[PDB]
Amino acid sequence: SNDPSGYNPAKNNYHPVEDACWKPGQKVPYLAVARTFEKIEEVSARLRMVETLSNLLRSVVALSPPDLLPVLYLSLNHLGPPQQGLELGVGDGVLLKAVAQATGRQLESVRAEAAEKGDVGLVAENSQRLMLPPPPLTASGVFSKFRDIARLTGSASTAKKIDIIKGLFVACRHSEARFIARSLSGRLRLGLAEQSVLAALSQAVSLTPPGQEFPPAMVDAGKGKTAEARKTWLEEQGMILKQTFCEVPDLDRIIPVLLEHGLERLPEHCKLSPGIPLKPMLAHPTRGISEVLKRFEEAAFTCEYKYDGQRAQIHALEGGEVKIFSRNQEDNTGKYPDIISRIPKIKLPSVTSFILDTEAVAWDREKKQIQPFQVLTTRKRKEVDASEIQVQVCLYAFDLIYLNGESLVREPLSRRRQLLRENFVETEGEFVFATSLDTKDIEQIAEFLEQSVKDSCEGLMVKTLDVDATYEIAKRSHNWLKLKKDYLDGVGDTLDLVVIGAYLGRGKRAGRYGGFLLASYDEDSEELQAICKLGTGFSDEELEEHHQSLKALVLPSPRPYVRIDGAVIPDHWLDPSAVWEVKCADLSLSPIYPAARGLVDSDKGISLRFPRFIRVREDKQPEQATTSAQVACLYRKQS
DNA sequence: GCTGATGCGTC
DNA sequence: GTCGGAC
DNA sequence: GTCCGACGACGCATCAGC
Ligand SMILES: *OP(=O)(O)OC[C@H]1O[C@@H](n2cnc3c(N)ncnc32)[C@H](O)[C@@H]1O
Ligand SMILES: [Mg+2]
Repeated sequence: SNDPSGYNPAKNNYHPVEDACWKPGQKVPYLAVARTFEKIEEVSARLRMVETLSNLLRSVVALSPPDLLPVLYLSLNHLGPPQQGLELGVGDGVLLKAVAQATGRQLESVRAEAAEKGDVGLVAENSQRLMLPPPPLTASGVFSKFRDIARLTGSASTAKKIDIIKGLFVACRHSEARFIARSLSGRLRLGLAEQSVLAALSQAVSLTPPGQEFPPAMVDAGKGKTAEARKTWLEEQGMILKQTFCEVPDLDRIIPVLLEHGLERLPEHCKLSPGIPLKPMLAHPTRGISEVLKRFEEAAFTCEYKYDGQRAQIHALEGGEVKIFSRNQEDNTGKYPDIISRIPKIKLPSVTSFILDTEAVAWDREKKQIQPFQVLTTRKRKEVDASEIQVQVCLYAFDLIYLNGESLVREPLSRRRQLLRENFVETEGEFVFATSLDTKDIEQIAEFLEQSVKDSCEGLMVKTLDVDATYEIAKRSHNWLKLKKDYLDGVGDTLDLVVIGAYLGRGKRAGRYGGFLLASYDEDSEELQAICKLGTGFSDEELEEHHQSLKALVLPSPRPYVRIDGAVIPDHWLDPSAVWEVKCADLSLSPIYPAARGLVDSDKGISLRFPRFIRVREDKQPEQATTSAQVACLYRKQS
């Protein structure tokens, strides 16, 4: 067969057998994957990306089915099922050390180029071999080497990781090192992620079904259909995969089934079950009540307090075992021994199994009061012993996904909410149903929004009760709406802050500034104090304007009246002059930023939660910026 | 062991 | 988490 | 709307230099 360096999964009339660059039953070469990533990287149309990846996957299914699973994980840049918690434990620092060693270059040269180009991969492949090349990299080989890195732990493990990473680079050719480096830095940058990979996979197994005797008699099913019939058929097949995956987002479970039994029978084998994390329902932001009403204008809906904690998806298995997962399917069971011990107390005796959607919120037992998110994050994370817990939590339950052996994902929220209230028991400061309001009246919603904040919440979640009110993520992942005071114009906490530094952009921001350092004005000491960084809220056009206008203000050394304490040192110091209007959701007590240090806390300054750029204040000099005393005042009225 | 840095998670 | 670009 | 990847604060757990 042809050399993988000429593989072209973007060609017209791609034939899964004739246009593959490996022989049947052979390991998929990693360069075939890298070539597919190149062709994905080169386009902006996502559906073209899907087709290109689909072509590779069709060849994998037709020629080397054992390599489908590693190829898929490589395309997602995942190490495996998220609940198993494999982590590379490799930062850009370590990665740049491996690159500098492999390329025979000095480290600072490598670091400077990586900062300039905003991509470690561009440094790895653009940099006299006394040794003949090692065996070519394979898709399954590379994937297992990533997992080897992830399993290395303990003192001296970074040295062993560098050894593995160097061995990969020495074996790379053409564009492989580019995507090895990008995978290790956690920034594959394809423009193609989970939904595109699902679409490519369902299309692949539909056009080129697995399990065929080789050579496969059916390599492009549905070519003879009308465009509309073909499109409808692929959507239906796509929905089978998506709905299975949202209930069982674990390719270790789905792929063996898919290859052995096929896509049509997949839902019979992979089913939602307690102990298997599933995808949570998400929410779209809204600009105000009017947008909520428009989006739900044909459906009765309920409003619920949006509690400020961490999502906890609680699984009670038949027999008594309890599992708790985060919103990203991480295993949090070892984090909440206290919650596990109180499960028997939240449910009626008749409840044998369930899956609950809850928010875990820090709770002050002496004051009987919700505590801020920053208190909740001080809980320990791994293998916590119940007696050691110092920050108690209260569960605010808002949905019920599974009850007594029966999935409720296809039931309307009216029924799910009714079953939650009927089968579970509230205990103040331990397990409580989310406060809710059923109405369409603007004024009642506005007052309820105001009350939620008074009762220590972020705002409101809005959910339809009967129309399109299911828990089917595959039909719409953002089926709920969120309404926060800081989404409203002319409302929320707005600050005028001084730009004192800029950071070189990465990825989509390469070649300009991707972020900025902002500061408030400390009247008392006559100093500007870093308060937060800022990297969102500007259009691409606005960001070009900033790059041009700020370029003229770059300083070699920091000004003596600018204090940053623990903040990341800017790549470019800027003459303090530009004043920007900046919005945030809350002010936080910061362990690094000096703004307003000593005005609220002896040792801590203040930063901004969810800061975003709004507009330039061309009418403002730096002396007219928000003062540090004003920052302290804003923080204090948060209560 | 001591110290500071930092990867990855939560939002 | 927020946000804007591509479709 | 959907999908994606730029970017934010911040804290536990754990890394290396010494
Ligand atoms: O900001 P966001 O899109 O992540 O908001 C969604 C998150 O909000 C939390 N939350 C708190 N209270 C609720 C209720 N009542 N219903 C749904 N979600 C709620 C969740 O943790 C969710 O991830
Ligand atoms: Mg993880």
